[PDB]
Order: sequence, then structure tokens, then C-alpha cells
Amino acid sequence: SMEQVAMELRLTELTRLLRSVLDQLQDKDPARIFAQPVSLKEVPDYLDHIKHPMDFATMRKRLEAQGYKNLHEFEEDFDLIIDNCMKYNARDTVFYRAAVRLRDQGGVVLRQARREVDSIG
Ligand code: NA
Repeated sequence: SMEQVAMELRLTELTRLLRSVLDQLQDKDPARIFAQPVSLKEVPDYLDHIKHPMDFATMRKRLEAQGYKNLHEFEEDFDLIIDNCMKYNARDTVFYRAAVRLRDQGGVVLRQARREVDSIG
């Protein structure tokens, strides 16, 4: 049907926009702290602590499968990256502080993405 096609085109354009968002967030992480999953072979107890691990490579995989149906879903995954880091790592660490800074800088990017998604429909 043409209605199905129109929904598919909308999902694709949302995907395009979420890609540009993902690239922008990732530019705020030049150290690449959040680029890849935590290795269960190097924080071996990680999964006793953190129930839903997340990272930018994992988000990129989901995005390439057009796996985010709306901005809220994408935001939830970004908030997991930040929130997991702030739980596992202490306040005094480089990791916790990098999560705080990414949250702050990512706020700006997400704030405009919400306006663009609303505006474009
Ligand atoms: Na903690």
C-alpha cells in the first residue's frame, strides 16, 4: 500500500536525523570512552552491576536496522550510556566526570532534535 510506503519513508527520514544526532553526540566524546561496549573480559563483574549495558556502537547498529521508531527510544539508549557510567564509576573518577560532561553537552543536541522532529513531523 501507499500508506505503508509513506510510513516507511517517515522511518527512513527519522533514521537520517537520528544519525546526525548520533554523530553530534559522539563528537562530544573525543576520548571515545563511550564508543564501544564495556568488555566483560576486563570489568569481569560488570554485568552483576549493570543490567542493560549500552554504548555508541550498539546504538549505531540499531539505527542502521531502522530500529528507533521515535526520538524517545533513542534518548533512552543515550541515557543508559550516561546513567550506567554514573552508577558503576565513583564521582571522583574520569569516567563519571566524562558522563556528566556528555550529558550536559548532549542536552543541547537533543533539545534541538526534539524541535526538528516535532516541526518536520
Ligand atoms: Na556508584
